[PDB]
Amino acid sequence: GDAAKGEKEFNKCKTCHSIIAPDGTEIVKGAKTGPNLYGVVGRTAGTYPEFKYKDSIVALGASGFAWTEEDIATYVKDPGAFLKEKLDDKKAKTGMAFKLAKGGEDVAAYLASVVK
Ligand code: HEC
Repeated sequence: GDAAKGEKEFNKCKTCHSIIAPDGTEIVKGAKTGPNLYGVVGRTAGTYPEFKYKDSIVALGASGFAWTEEDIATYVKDPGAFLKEKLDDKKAKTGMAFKLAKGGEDVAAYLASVVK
C-alpha cells in the first residue's frame, strides 16, 4: 500500500494514537487515547503494554487474533462491528468511537513500514 499516503493519513490516526521509536522517542507526538500503533502489525491485538483496553478487544486478542495488514485496514472501516463479528459477541464494544471506510489500506502499509 501507499505508505506515504498512509503517513499523511496518520494525521487522523494520531488524534487518539501515536507511533514510538524502538528506544522510546515519541516520533509521532500524537495522543495516547488509543494504543500507540507502532508495532500493531502482527501483534495479538489487545495486549500493548501501558494501555487501558477493554474486555472485548483483549478477549479477541486472547482468542489468537493477530492484526494483519488486511485486518487493520478492515478494522478502521467498521470498528466495534469487527469485534462483535470475530468474537461472536454482542457486548464487544470498542473505545474507537470513530470509523473511516478509507485510509486503512495505506495506513496498514505505513504501519508495516514503520515497525523497524
Ligand atoms: C480517536 C477516537 C481514534 C481515532 C481517530 C482512531 N482510533 Fe484507533 N483506537 C481508538 C481507541 C480508543 C482504541 C482502543 C480500543 C479499545 O477498545 O481498547 C483504538 C484501537 C485501535 C486498534 C487496535 C490495536 C490493538 O489492538 O492494539 C487499531 C488497529 C487502531 N485503533 C487503528 C487506528 C488507525 C489506523 C487509525 C487511523 C485514522 C485510528 N485507529 C484512528 C481511538 C481512535
